Amino acid sequence: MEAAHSKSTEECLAYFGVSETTGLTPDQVKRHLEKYGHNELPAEEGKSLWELVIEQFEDLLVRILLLAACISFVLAWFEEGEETITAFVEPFVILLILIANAIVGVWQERNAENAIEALKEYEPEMGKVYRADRKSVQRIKARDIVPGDIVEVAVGDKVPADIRILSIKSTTLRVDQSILTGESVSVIKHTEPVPDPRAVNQDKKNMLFSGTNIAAGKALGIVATTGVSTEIGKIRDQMAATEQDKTPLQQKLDEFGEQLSKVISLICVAVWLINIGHFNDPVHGGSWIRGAIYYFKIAVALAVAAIPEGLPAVITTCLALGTRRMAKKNAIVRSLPSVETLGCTSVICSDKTGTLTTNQMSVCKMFIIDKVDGDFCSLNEFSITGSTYAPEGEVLKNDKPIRSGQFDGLVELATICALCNDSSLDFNETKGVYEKVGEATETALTTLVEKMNVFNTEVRNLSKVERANACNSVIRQLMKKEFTLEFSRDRKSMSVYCSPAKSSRAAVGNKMFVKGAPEGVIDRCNYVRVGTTRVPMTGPVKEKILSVIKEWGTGRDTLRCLALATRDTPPKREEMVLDDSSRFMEYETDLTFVGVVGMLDPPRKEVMGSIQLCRDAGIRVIMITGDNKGTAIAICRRIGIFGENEEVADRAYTGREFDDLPLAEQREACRRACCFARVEPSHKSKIVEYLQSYDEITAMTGDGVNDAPALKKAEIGIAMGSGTAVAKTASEMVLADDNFSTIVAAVEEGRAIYNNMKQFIRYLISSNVGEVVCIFLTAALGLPEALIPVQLLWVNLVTDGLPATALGFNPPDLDIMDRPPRSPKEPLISGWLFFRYMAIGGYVGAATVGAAAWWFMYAEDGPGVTYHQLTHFMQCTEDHPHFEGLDCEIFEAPEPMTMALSVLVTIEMCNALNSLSENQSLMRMPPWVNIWLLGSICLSMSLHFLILYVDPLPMIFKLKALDLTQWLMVLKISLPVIGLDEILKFIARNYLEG
Ligand SMILES: C/C=C(\C)C(=O)O[C@H]1C(C)=C2[C@H]([C@@H]1OC(=O)CCCCCCC)[C@@](C)(OC(C)=O)C[C@H](OC(=O)CCC)[C@@]1(O)[C@H]2OC(=O)[C@@]1(C)O
Ligand code: ALF
Ligand SMILES: [Mg+2]
Repeated sequence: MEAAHSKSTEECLAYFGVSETTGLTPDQVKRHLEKYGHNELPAEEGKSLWELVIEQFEDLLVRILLLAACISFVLAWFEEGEETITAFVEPFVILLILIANAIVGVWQERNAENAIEALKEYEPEMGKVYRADRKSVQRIKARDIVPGDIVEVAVGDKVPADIRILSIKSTTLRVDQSILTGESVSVIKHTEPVPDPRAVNQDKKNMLFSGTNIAAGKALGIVATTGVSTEIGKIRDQMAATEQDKTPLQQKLDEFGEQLSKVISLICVAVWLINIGHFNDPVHGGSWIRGAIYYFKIAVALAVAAIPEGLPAVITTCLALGTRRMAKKNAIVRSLPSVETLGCTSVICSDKTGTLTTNQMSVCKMFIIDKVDGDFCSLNEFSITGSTYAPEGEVLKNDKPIRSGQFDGLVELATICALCNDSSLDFNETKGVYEKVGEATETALTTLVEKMNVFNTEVRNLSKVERANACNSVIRQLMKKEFTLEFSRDRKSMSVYCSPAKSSRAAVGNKMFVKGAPEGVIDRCNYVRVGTTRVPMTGPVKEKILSVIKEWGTGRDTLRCLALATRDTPPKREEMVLDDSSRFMEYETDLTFVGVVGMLDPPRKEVMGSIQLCRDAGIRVIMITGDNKGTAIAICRRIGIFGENEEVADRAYTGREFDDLPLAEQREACRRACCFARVEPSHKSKIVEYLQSYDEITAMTGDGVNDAPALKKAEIGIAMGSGTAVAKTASEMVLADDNFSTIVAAVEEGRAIYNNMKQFIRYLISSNVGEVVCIFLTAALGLPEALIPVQLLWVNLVTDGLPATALGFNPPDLDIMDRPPRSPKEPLISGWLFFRYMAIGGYVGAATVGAAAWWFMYAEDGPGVTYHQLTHFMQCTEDHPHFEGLDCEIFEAPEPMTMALSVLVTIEMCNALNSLSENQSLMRMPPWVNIWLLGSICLSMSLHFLILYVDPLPMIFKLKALDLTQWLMVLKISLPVIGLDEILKFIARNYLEG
């Protein structure tokens, strides 16, 4: 029964047809269970050991490489016996890496916890229902509960289902709805309808929600909805499925691979319309099976030259290193691809409670009565330092530390805060911090008493355990708490009946201590306390009191104000009915106003500066909280999201106000407003979605269960170290430091990493560009196989795989955080940069094929085969009366292939120096700055010698150890690749933009 909150208790019972006293008949339970199902949250486990492997062979850059891998296995069988020394080497390596990289993508994806499983921890095992089966309450499985069931909940119990409250047995029902609102403050419930059908969870005060727990009291109700039809079920539903998309860099890679799949097929066709003028004369040298060998061996060698293999290993290497760095920075990363993204962040959606604030209620302002003289009334206002529950702070009178014992009004004020209090303070010796025991708004009073110390008790010598309730203990030694009249909705206050320590059972020195809402309490005050004296409550006095209440309860302050009063002449204990709470307000009449305490959940000390750093980095921060709009806007002004005098009429909406807006204006409000309050879990994820509709990478940070739907939907989910398990599992990153400043440092790392990532991406891609131009020449110009795909797999993975990672340690810019966020749709290769790598690509491709022809044309230790008689590389064994030369094995010699590969390696080592910077000369930008790059080139050149020395290495690669003769020509062809790119750099920074 949806919208049961808008209906009466009678209408809800009539909806399911069930008596409140008897409950559902066993037949009704049968029919309802078949209709609504079991009260369960369906578990999810899509990530298996099998499906993850299947996912690996789905990528476009993999299927092409896999397709070429299959072919390679076929074209390796067709081989003679003169060169069978290398039988199946190519099909092995091409499949080895395809598994070596696919086994990595699984190891960094299956290791993830289940947010839903953590969410189901809020599902109670059992539940108490009232069936027609028997009069006594049955304790059944919480899953066997059906809509319409009569359910009883008690204090400490975890709510089993979404319930429309029928009757409250206790005086009040206090409920902790932190999983839906993010606020652990006890919510007072009732059994009256909530007319608004569009009401949010914070408005449904007649509803009990599954997962939430009864903080205090006992009540009966009827089940509205079960399973995923519940509010916690909504949270569950928004955390399933492909929840997360692809990294903006991976989108660029997929864009590259998409065009690559179309151009590779284009080149293979291109080398077909040119090879026509030759079929006019046949040749009994080879049929279709022998004439197609050169057409498919170049089709698979083209993909190897194009696809930048080894890059997933380089990226993974670069990401793993950054994670270790940020872990020292106190940021724990759960998702590697999110590191990259974090940098491109433009908007940061932040939770308020627990994230921006300390989640510890603190009395920051309080005032008593100074002087009352006729129509004049002055107040002694005080301010308190400290943002936690620790007894560590100072009472300030106009920014001056003054003891509270000197003020008699503060003495009795602290007395009420200690006596009229069901909560207490405790020091967790394990965590080493002070924790609360009971209501947070009450522990704030306990902490206040300790801070004040109105009796000047020597507490600097006491331990942290004793310090917790030291000053509070002393106050208990003066007045003995007889009984307490608990809180009630009609009264909006609470009181305690106290008696002087050690006295007769017939004296008359008892007192009462009232605490509650300013409106109700002060109205029941007929007197005013000045220190220890008492004066009657008058007009000007009451106005002066209420004025400061309104100034503290609203505006820049906006604090939860509590009126504190005492009844100096309490009624006789014999004439007071304690079993009836309706008479408690009468007992709290003719009061004496003492003072008012103002409390708040204060922001963390380092938040304001952190947000400013984000603004300087061009990153806006939007608060999305389940708390009220009053405190939300107030905090925003404190931490600098809003100006102290800035108008925010259209820059701050509630979830209710946000839903009233047309869908067009909702989307615009996300770009305008920076504060959203009193929201549901679905609202947070909806705001994130709207921001993502503007092509914006958005970060979400929180600590509660209600944050999880937005933590997942956002690009970067950020959790707090002291946050919930549900929040951590749904986040990509966790702040072990619990500081917002950690996020800023992490973004700085994210930006710095990407710039280095952006470098070797360009470097490896440009490397693969030149390789394709090389293959394009040999297939078109007529030259034999200059480079085989077996060699290229060792170049792009080892030869170029090391300087690539070495470019991951490039020195970041000093203005890395003084520059606005980069565009998500920013191409890595465009403009003049595209012309550079195209010229380099055409250079590298010509430097390899050309060097291969150097062994034939401009040679010295090789044959003098001219350009004309080299095109017919095939017609040498079948054609001699027309073509007379030397040998036929010269075309497949291990010297022109080694000559071309040596050039390729040398250029890349030089191109890596040109990849250290984009538009800066090597003179102004010293290549010896990157120490890790120098040691990488030397290591790369060391393996280039190793593969030419140790005999089992140049065998499978078909290479010959080039002497110091042909090696000198390399420094005349490969070396001047610096100047080519240098000129392009000079023009780019002089005729475009420096
Ligand atoms: C690496 C191998 C190269 C040869 C390749 O095929 O990639 C092309 C192609 C897919 C693009 C091109 C390549 O185009 C060519 O270089 C022409 C090739 C055809 C001539 C045959 C040789 C004689 C990139 C590589 O070339 C530059 C270097 O000039 C740049 C860029 O790529 C990026 O920005 C990388 C994004 C991760 C892309 O234009 C990209 O397509 C677009 O979607 C982008 C935005 O991706
Ligand atoms: F802690 Al919140 F919205 F402020 F979940
Ligand atoms: Mg929170």
